[PDB]
Amino acid sequence: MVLSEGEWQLVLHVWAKVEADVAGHGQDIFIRLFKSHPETLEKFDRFKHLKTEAEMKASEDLKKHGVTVLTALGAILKKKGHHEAELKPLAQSHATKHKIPIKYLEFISEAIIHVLHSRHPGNFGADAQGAMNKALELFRKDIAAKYKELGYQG
Ligand code: HEM
Repeated sequence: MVLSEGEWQLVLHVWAKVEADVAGHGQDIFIRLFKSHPETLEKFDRFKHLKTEAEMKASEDLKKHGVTVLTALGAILKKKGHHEAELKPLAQSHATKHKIPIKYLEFISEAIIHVLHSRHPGNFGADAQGAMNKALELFRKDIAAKYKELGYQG
């Protein structure tokens, strides 16, 4: 799949808002993920003891993790589809060290979309949401392809 320039512009316009508070958006997204799909929490040795939303909000390590994750994702989005080199180390650690199934990348995609919809309604109407969905689908398809090359394709 291929996004048009106009679709990329919608994606990077709302992402520019996210980047005004990377740490805050990172927290909301991981809390949404962990609350909606608790099984995902089990993949994180560092966080799986966290029992409540309050504990998650107070965790300094989870906040730092969320910043690392959104920073990596933002670098990929700003490539506008030319992201082969960025995806390679990411695919390798998630396939063979962390062991993250493609299904869980769909779950975090839904969490990102929910949080942008809640925080940026004026910059995230239906066309912008359609464009971000397409960007994230592109990301997932290209990581699934690398997963297969690396021997996991989980
Ligand atoms: C937008 C999707 C994602 C991005 C951009 C992303 C990015 C990252 C980055 C950059 C790191 C640190 C370096 C590394 O180990 O490669 C990381 C670590 C990790 N990722 Fe993700 N990731 C994503 C989705 C997920 C999902 C959905 C899960 C699990 C449900 C996951 C589980 C992990 C784990 C277990 C670590 C190690 C954390 C630690 O103990 O320090 N990732 N991820």
